[PDB]
Amino acid sequence: EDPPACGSIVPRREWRALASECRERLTRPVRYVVVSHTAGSHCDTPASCAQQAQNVQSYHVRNLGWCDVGYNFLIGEDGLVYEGRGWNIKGAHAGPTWNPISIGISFMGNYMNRVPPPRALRAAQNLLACGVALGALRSNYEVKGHRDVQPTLSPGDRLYEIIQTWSHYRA
Amino acid sequence: EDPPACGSIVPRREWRALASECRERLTRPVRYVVVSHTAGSHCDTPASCAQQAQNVQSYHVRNLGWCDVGYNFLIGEDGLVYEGRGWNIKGAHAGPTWNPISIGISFMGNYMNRVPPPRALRAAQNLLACGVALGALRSNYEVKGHRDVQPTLSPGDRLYEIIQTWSHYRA
Amino acid sequence: EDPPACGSIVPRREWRALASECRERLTRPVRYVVVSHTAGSHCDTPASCAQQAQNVQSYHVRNLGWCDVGYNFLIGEDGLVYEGRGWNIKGAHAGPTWNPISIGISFMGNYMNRVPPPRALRAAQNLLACGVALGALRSNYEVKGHRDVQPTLSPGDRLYEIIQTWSHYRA
Amino acid sequence: EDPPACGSIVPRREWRALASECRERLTRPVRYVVVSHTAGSHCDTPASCAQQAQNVQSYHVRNLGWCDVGYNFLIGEDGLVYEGRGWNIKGAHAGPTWNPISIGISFMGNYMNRVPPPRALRAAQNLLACGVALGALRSNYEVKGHRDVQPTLSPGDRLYEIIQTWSHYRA
Repeated sequence: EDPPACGSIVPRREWRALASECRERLTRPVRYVVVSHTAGSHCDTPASCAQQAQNVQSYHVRNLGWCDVGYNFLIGEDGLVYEGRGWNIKGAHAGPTWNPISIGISFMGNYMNRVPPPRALRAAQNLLACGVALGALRSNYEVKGHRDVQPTLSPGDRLYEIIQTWSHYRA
Repeated sequence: EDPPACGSIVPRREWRALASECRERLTRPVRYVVVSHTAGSHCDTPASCAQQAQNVQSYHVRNLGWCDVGYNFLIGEDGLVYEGRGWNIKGAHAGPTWNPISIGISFMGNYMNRVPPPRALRAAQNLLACGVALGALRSNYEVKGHRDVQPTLSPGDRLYEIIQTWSHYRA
Repeated sequence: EDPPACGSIVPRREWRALASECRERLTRPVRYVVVSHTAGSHCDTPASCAQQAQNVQSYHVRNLGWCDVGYNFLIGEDGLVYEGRGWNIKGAHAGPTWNPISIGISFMGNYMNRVPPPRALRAAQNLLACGVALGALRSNYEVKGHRDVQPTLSPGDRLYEIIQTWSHYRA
Repeated sequence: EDPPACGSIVPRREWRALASECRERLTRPVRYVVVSHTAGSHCDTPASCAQQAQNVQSYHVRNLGWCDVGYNFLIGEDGLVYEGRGWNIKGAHAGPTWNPISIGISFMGNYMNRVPPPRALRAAQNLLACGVALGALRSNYEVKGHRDVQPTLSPGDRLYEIIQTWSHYRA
């Protein structure tokens, strides 16, 4: 089996992440990717973004009692991918119907009136292409916006427009 | 346009780079990758690193006279790769013996008494692997240290020690 | 609110199918029905027709990597109806435009030089009445030929001839 | 060596095509090429083919109400390449997933039990060289059978067996 030095993700340890108690796997290859946002403080530095991730995982563990941060991955306006649950474990990011079959990634911000910087869309887009290459994702994987699978605004109105334009995007 | 660009590289125009005037082309697949260190000021933020890449090109274009920034790629401590001359255009980073057979990648800063963060060591690593997929780099690519090819202290005592522990590092 | 009862359909489990990974839904009542043929070999027994169904689903999920068999239902020469993606989940049988607004039933076999046996027709025709009886289909639904909506020989010459004589068919 | 380097193609005006109303463009260099086969009747005189290609266009534009013939290029047995949607306009020949990332070439006629003549095959392979040479095709582009991305017999058993021998074919 083949494993291609792919991507650059800030590992848990690095953004100071807690230990995951999360133990439910996803069958490879996941067919869906659901893009969302934290609707909270946005960070533009590697340091402040590490903090932002820590803040999201915290609010998810200490307050929602989830086994870990909800998302499989997080994306910084700093232009970095943040390791959340990962490619192999189940996320708690979008309904029991969708969590067992999708990869949830969410830009750390509020994109109702703002747009994620170009560097962050590249992070995301690559993080994804990786997954395919790594075989975690199907090559014909489908990208959906949070609001396409739950009654919400996530991934924010502006980011949502942006992801419509993606080739792997399915309504 | 697809997705972006493996290695999530920051395009020239994104760091407000003056257009290159370079024409000499590299004969891919390239064999060498010469790691250096700008020798100048170090930045730790996307914004502060675009200003730094823009600064180096300056010295290379306005002052030294070259058609563009020396190195093919610059790596920021912001953990983001900045595209200089890219994968095809010959570099002006490691002399006339080496410039036509290697990718010159420079770390933004003086790595004599400190070392670049993992986030950049990561970014760099990816870049090379992304280079292989692109076919610009022959996968049995050897990685040399600036000081290994031309009398100089670059890429810094403490950076240089790291480079040697790289699987593809040779001398 | 009735109950008709007209589901003389072989359930996925009976023809032992892989689980559908498809989740996209058709709004009911659906207005159009598109008849296609598998173009494949023909089966004339619940035992083979069950095999056939496994195989068709197999060609779509394994070699094409599709969420699940393309059709919503499949007619066999065994005179039975096999449940494809059913009445509610949108199929992948007639392209981007008709898929979201039509049920696609498909005959298992190749009708360029054959007509499906009377019972295959009966199974089909009644299947629709059934779909109108539950309200899946609109009481005044229009029937198209696979080749009528997209370039193909489907549903085969002889069978095409027949469905044009059909009541609900439309130019 | 020298741009055109290639292409002996019958333009539209020549075979009297209708004006293309299509606008959705393709991104070069294109990575994939899907090989199809009209499956209708075959030709073999610049006159019978110029006629042939037109019937086909008519059909896709009239009966299915499209912008312009589905294919990008059609291959006659006269040994000529009839210009379809071209190298830059997205085709309508392989489903939502591959149309915007592939170029569709179709052999005029049905090749299930028969194979196109030496010349037919040269025109097409030549056409592909042409494509790479003009930068319309990624240099190490891949070739897919139609039945390899869509549920179909296209491009016939014999033609398929043949394209499965090519240097650019991928499972």
